[PDB]
Amino acid sequence: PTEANHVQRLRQMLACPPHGLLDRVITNVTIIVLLWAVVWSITGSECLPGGNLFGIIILFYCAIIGGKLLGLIKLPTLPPLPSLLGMLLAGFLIRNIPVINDNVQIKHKWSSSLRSIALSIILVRAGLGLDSKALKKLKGVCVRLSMGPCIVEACTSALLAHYLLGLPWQWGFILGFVLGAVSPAVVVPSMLLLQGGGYGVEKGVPTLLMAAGSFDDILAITGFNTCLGIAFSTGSTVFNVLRGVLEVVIGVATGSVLGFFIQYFPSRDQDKLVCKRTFLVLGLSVLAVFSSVHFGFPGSGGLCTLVMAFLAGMGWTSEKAEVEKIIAVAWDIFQPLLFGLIGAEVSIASLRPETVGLCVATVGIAVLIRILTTFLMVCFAGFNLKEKIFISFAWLPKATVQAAIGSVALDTARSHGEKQLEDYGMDVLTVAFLSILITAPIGSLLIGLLGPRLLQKVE
Amino acid sequence: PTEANHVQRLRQMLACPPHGLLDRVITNVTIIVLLWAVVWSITGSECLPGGNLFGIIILFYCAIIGGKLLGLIKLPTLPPLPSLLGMLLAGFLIRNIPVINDNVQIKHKWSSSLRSIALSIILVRAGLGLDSKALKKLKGVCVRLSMGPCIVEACTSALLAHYLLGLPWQWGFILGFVLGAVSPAVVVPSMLLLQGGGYGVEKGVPTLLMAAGSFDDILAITGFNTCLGIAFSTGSTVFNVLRGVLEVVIGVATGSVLGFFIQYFPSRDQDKLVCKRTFLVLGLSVLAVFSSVHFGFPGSGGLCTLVMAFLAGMGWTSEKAEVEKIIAVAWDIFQPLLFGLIGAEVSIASLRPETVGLCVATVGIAVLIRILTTFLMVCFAGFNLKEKIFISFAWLPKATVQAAIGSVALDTARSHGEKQLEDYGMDVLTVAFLSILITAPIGSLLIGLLGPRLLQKVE
Repeated sequence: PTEANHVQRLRQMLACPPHGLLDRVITNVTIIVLLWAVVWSITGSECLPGGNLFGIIILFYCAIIGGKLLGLIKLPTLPPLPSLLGMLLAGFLIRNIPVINDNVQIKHKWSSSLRSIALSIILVRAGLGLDSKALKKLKGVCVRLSMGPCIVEACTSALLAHYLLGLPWQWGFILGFVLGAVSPAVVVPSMLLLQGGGYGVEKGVPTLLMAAGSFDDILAITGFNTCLGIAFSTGSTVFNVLRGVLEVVIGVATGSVLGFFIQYFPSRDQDKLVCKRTFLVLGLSVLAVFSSVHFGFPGSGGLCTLVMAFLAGMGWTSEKAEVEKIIAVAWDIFQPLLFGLIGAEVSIASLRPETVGLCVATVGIAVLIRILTTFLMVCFAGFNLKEKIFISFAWLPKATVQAAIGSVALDTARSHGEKQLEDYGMDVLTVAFLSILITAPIGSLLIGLLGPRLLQKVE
Repeated sequence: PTEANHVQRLRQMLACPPHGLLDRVITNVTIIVLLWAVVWSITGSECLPGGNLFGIIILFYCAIIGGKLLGLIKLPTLPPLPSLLGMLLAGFLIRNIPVINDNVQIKHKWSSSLRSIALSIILVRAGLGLDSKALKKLKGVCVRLSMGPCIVEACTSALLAHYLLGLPWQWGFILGFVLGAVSPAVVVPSMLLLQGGGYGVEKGVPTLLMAAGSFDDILAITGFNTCLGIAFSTGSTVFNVLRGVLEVVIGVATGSVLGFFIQYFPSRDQDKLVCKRTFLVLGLSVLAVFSSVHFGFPGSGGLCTLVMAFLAGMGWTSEKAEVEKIIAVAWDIFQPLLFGLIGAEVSIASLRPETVGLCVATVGIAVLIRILTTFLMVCFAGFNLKEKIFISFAWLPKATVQAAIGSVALDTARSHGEKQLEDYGMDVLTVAFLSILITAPIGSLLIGLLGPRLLQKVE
């Protein structure tokens, strides 16, 4: 009834022409199709509703749109909104409807490469912003944060489904590994926003927190190697452990020599010194990533990337506050494409329409297991209940590696021809896709308010 | 003998360490392989001495290197050097040695697309720098400059080889068209350097000169359509003329509507207004180019591109002096790749090792025919002998379209199966490749000195 009067009042408010912002938004929504038509003239049907690049660009577009609408018109009366949830939900819903997803068939290799490169930006962003002084005294503490809660959560889920879903004693380790991971891609943004809030950085807290997600994935994939070699009987399991350990040692060793120069002698009076260094370190990051992938040790890339980024940042300490701006303005566009690619994977009906409410428990309890074990990791270090519960709230998000190696177990079961392992694989695919959908974004939603609640800020 | 003492003296001069510039050059020569390794990890052997992208990047590298060495250590005691000559000679010499060119097999489609996009930058650079006041009174004069000398040069070569090499009366038009073209890609740089010299711009001369190379190529290709339809008996020749005329009318018509907005209401208080507008107009340029290519009217692209670039520039008149900087810093890298691509086409022995010194005359005389006909185009307009001979020296360079449609006649003769037309095609391929190798760069070499010699500059 009153909606008509409200619309008339809005039309009257727009009668005083806000032609400025209107023209801005019109130009924004009008520019879009430029590169679409460009690459269409380049390749033809590749940019049509039957083409790969068309699907890629429309995925990116619906991803950048879906994120803003999630926090555009409403707020659940206290907080703002986690746009990244909508950014990933876009690709998810595109995947859900196949009768229209049949125009978004993205090249699997290319899509995976995009997913693997998108994380490098958040990696280098984390590496530069680090501070060594506060961490140097807390090294072992952060190691405990990075190791404890995930391993205990993993074995918790392993034994939970060992009892309920019947995992053998030598195979539930796979469920452990697929549960053990971290997604700093959403964490680092929250850490930087709270750094802008100046709350935790009074102890450097946010920089210390996001620096922890380094080796948990490597332990998960090392265990994955050896557990495939044992249960899946794939090759030498002791050599699988060797493979998983060597990818740690090389990733921590080879990353140092880059800082030996870029921290010391990237000569100062170079014209585009910062403008060079930026894409230089991005190239070195993706180089480490994909060279290690080619070698078969993808975990080694992030380690060398992070240590190199921190090393140069220590040398760039003056100018590192300027290279960050280019990385920031670039990083805006690589979030939603990554989130949509992770979302555009599978649908619920293919996993199971039933037994959903009776199988989620093995991960649902593990979520809680991680929380207070994070609290326990701080044995004697000084943090009050507010600080410790804030730390506990931080280590929760896990979305990235669950998508990275989720269905690979079922794929391996198919490739090797093991029907019992194939039912195992459909189940682990189920639990893997469950371990992504809500974990990270609902965990990062709270940070923007728990910062003010538990941390302190200068006047 | 004294070379040893000279080297010892140079070593003594370097004993006082110039470590700054040395480190700069070391970093420069060291950075190179970054993207090579990146795209190698992306595609593998595509970045090896058997891959396409490898050949592309090494072409670009030898092109950027060969240009600087051409003017690095010596000067022919008066002038500086035309780097672009070396930039193109690099690709030429890579093409010449096949036993090593067999690692540089570039995708023909991709290479042609690069050659076609590289010109768009010089196009938009020409469009923005134009001034309408001086040209508005000289419109017909510039039309005469653009039409007269090339047509007379074309029919000159046509009848020359009609007599000497035996061209029929209805077929030498092909030789005319392949002789009638222009290469502003080298001209506009000279015009902008002399504008910086402030010599001709006291009458706006350099801006007026480079604006002439617009329609000569279109007339050449229209005649090409109808002459193929007549001599090569390919389709309706009257419809070939219709095709050649419609590509003029649409290219001059459709380019206006873009300026109707971008000259008037790309709202001022947009954040990246210039940073947007730049790649916006680049996209519109390449869009016109390749959409017209898809339609089959490639000449229409440059027209819409140029009129749109000038229109917005008129509106950007204040800020157009700022968008130019991004286009300038970008244009540095697209020159040498284009020049190498044009160079990497064919070798002399495949055309003819003999009859060279007895067949060049038909174009060698035509070179001179163009010169004084350019002088004659200025019927009554006021320009002294120095100004008129400067104008005559300007219209000379022709390198682009000769490479664009040179061998296409021989290819057509092969496709249609006409052996007499195939010998015709090897001969026109010969004369086409002759009409590129020295024409433009030796013609632009002189401008940097003829400016001071014939033009005037403020104190």
